[PDB]
Amino acid sequence: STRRLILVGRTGAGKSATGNSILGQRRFTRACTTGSRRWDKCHVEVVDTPDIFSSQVSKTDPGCEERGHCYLLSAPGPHALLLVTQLGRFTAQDQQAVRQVRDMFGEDVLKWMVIVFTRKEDLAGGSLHDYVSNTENRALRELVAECGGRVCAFDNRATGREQEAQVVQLLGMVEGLVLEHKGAHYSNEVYELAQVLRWAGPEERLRRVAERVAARV
Ligand SMILES: Nc1nc2c(ncn2[C@@H]2O[C@H](COP(=O)(O)OP(=O)(O)O)[C@@H](O)[C@H]2O)c(=O)[nH]1
Ligand SMILES: [Mg+2]
Repeated sequence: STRRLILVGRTGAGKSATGNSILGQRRFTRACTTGSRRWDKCHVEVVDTPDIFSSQVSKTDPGCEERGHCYLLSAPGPHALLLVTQLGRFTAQDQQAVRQVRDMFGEDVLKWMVIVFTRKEDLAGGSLHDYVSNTENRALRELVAECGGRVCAFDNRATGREQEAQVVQLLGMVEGLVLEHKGAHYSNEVYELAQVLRWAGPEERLRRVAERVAARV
C-alpha cells in the first residue's frame, strides 16, 4: 500500500538520477525534496537528499534543520534506505557517507539498507553478482555483507523496458526486505518524536525534531 524510500550517499553518487528513474519523472538543491508514483495500488515515495552526508555536515547544517527535514518527509519511517554509489568509484567519500548515515539514523539502519550502483553500463553487459563477488575493494565487500548482500544496478539513462526492469528489480528487493521485517518500517527515537508531535504545528515539530537529531550526532 505504501513504500517510503530515502536516497542516501555522497554528492555525485547518482542519488537524484536514481530517484528520477524510480519515479519515471525528471523530478530531482540545498534541501531534501520528495516525489512519488502510484504503482498498481502502492504509493512509492522517494526522499532525495542534499549534501548532508559529508564530513562538513556539522558546518553545512549546524542546527540539524535539514537533517530534521529528512526525518519529517520520511515519517513515520523508511521501508528502505537506498545507498547510492557509482560502479567503479567506491571512494573514501562514500565511506564517509555511510558513517554519517549510521550517525544520523543508528547502526540498525543497515538492516533496512539496499546498495544501488549507478553506471550499470560500465559492467559492459557482465552481471553485478560477479562484479560484487570479485571486487578488490575490502571496504565495499564489508558494506555489501553488512547490508545482507542486497545490491542492485541502475543505468539512469535507460528508458522503456530496460528502465521498467531495473525499477522492478529494486522494488522486488525492497518488498523482500519489508517481508523480512514482518512489514515493519525502520524507526528510532527521532521518528517517534515526529509521530508524537504530529498534532503540533510544523514549526515546533521541525524545531523539536532537529533538536533530537542534534543530541545524537
Ligand atoms: N552514464 C551514467 N551517468 C549517471 C548515472 N547515474 C548518474 N549519472 C550522472 O552522474 C552525475 C551525478 O548524478 P546526480 O544524480 O546528480 O548525483 P547526486 O549528487 O548523488 O544526486 C550526473 O551528471 C548524472 O547524469 C548512470 O547510471 N549512468
Ligand atoms: Mg542530487
